[PDB]
Amino acid sequence: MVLSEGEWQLVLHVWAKVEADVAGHGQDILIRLFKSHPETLEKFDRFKHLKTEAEMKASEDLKKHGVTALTALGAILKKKGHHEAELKPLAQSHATKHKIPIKYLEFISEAIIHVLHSRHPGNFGADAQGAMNKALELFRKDIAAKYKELGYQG
Ligand code: HEM
Repeated sequence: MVLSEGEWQLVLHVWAKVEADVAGHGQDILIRLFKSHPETLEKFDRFKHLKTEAEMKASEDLKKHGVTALTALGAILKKKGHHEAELKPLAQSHATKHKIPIKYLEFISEAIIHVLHSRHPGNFGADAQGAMNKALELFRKDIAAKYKELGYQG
């Protein structure tokens, strides 16, 4: 798929807001993910033991990782589709070392879209949400093709 420049602008306009507080957005997103789809939490051996949302909130490690994850996503979105180099090391660790099914990357995409909608309603109307969704579908499609080249999905 190919996003137009107008779609990329909408995606990079709300991302610039996210970057004013990367650690807070990373927290919100991972928690949303773990509350919604608790099975995803089992993939994290470092966090697995967290029992409540108050425990998740207070985990410094969880917050640091959310910054790591968002920063990597942010560097991929700023490429505007030319992200093959960035995608390689990420598809290799998630498919071979962590073992994250595509289905889970759909669950976090939903969590990202939920959180941006809540925090940024003015910069995340229907057209901007459709453009972010398009950018994440692209990301998933490219990641899934890489998984297949690496021997993991399908
Ligand atoms: C927006 C998509 C995602 C991005 C950009 C992302 C990015 C990253 C980055 C940059 C790291 C550290 C370096 C490495 O291990 O590759 C990481 C580690 C990890 N990721 Fe992701 N990830 C994504 C989705 C997920 C999902 C959906 C799951 C699981 C349900 C997952 C599970 C993990 C685990 C288990 C680690 C290791 C955590 C620790 O260090 O122990 N990731 N991810």
